[PDB]
Amino acid sequence: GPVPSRARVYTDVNTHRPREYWDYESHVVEWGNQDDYQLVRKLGRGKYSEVFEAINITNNEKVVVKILKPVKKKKIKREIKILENLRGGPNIITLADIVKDPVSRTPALVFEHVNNTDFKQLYQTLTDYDIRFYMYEILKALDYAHSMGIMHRDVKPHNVMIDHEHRKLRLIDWGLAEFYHPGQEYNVRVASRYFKGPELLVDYQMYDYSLDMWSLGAMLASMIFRKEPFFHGHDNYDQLVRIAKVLGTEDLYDYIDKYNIELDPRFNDILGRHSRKRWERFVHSENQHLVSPEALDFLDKLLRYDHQSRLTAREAMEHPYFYTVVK
Repeated sequence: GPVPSRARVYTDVNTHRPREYWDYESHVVEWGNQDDYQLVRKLGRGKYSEVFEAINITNNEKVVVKILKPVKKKKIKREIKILENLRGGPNIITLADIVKDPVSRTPALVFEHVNNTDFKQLYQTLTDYDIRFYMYEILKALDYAHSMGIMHRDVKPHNVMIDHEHRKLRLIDWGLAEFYHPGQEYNVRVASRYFKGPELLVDYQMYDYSLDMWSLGAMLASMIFRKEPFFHGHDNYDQLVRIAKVLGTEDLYDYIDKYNIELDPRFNDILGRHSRKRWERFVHSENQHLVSPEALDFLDKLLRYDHQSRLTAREAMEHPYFYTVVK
């Protein structure tokens, strides 16, 4: 069977907590007043929820209301408990309220509002300095979450809200987040295709916070190389092949052999043999202003097959890429 794995940081944080911290099934939802909120505009529908722009008629503050769909069930209390555990943390979206929607009869999570610009438009305008700046902001959120025993599991541009006017960033949509418990086996069917770490793509269930560090690297690669998405697979299988065409097959085999993981045999006809590519291969006149030796080295240390070998969020924050960022 597979060789086990543990996080190399924040390994045992949940074990020292009161049971109530991580045993979200027992949580008792505090409810506020639904009549405080007036829906203004439907913004999106996700797999699990309908999102609205709303107004809190009390203090006239704009808010976001996510009306949760009767999904698997227990994810309601997981998301609520994680949001309450992380509330107040750096760059973590604030859960302002929980109300019972009278139409859906389901919980509606009320969040602080962030004035965001569609990442498809925004990323085209980020300067080198801005990429560094906002990456550092994301890292603050991830390190906080990880330090609190939580992995986000769905880091992607759509879940990073940026008010670019005010240089304000929030990491949102904690509905796939989980508590990290050493030795626990998790569902690999998390995250969006283009941001899934190799551990998910090879069906390795004993993963950890380092999953989010891969996702962050996939975001960074798309930003500095102006290639959206960077790893552009047609499905979850081709997704791995797209990674292997960059990182090479030999290191992929070393990774699965380390954990005594066997690839799905359907890779035999599609994976092929690929060398590791030098990152320079992706640099060209249109992205060159976003690339630097520091950016490439940082990226290289995030995008590793072996989840144990990737930089942690705190290690990332130490990297030379961020020396130019004022703090």
